[PDB]
Amino acid sequence: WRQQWSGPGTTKRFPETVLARCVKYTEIHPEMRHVDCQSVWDAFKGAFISKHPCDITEEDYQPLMKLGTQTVPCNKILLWSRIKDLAHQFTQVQRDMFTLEDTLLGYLADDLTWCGEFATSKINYQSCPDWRKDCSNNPVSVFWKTVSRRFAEAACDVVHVMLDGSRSKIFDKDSTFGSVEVHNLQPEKVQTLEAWVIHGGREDSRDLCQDPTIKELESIISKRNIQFSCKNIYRPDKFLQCVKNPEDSSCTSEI
Ligand SMILES: *[C@H]1O[C@H](COP(=O)(O)OP(=O)(O)OC[C@H]2O[C@@H](n3cnc4c(N)ncnc43)[C@H](O)[C@@H]2O)[C@@H](O)[C@@H]1Cl
Ligand SMILES: [K+]
Repeated sequence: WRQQWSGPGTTKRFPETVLARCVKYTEIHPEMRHVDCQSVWDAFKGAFISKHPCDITEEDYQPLMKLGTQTVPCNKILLWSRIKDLAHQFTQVQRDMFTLEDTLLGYLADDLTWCGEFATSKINYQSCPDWRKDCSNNPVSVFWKTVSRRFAEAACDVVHVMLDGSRSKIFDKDSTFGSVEVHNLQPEKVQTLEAWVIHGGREDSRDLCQDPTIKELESIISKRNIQFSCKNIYRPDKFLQCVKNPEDSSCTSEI
């Protein structure tokens, strides 16, 4: 009966895009220069080619995880939930801190779609499974759960997280951040999780650190024996300007 999936198909020129991103990343990051980008592509394709794209497992991605092993300075991590573009803008100006997309494997996959099919060795450019409409264990969703659990496990000292203060659930306990990332923060390594709650422009300077879902996050973090801190980012434009030039007279010292 199944004639196609509900989601968009594999990114056009996905193979070229993965290989090119690997070459660019290993140029910019001489600490990953040991990587063989063709081997990385072959491991990536091997995770999902010739497999039914609702049957993918974390073990499928183990060859890729091995080749893309990277040590990230554990006290320099910025996590995010539903506000990736501002998190990226932040690490473009605070260049010693890392989101997952600043790691080799996150950089390879960012904003892409991919899948295969059981019958053949071909990449499916026509359609790929949507996580909700078709199946959760799809090539893209399984990749991100695999790599983000390792990223969260590795974080230490003070960990920061950006949250979207415009959403109905500023912290959604069932989001990928709330499931995979929060519950892989290890208390033996992590002292504090500090949330940066980004105002949208319709929160009227309310203190969103008192929001019910932030109180939920505080309780979950407290139960993992980690300290919780929360800061409102009232003006995300001015915040980035001040990260770039900390002496600009528009700067606050709220963060
Ligand atoms: C750990 O959690 C972060 C994302 O958490 P979230 O709360 O924003 O997730 P969600 O909205 O519940 O699910 C989003 C879904 O998107 C996939 N995904 C993650 N990162 C990317 C990038 N960079 N590009 C495209 N798709 C992405 C993933 O399957 C999520 O489940 C996040 O930093 C890691 Cl996953
Ligand atoms: K701790």
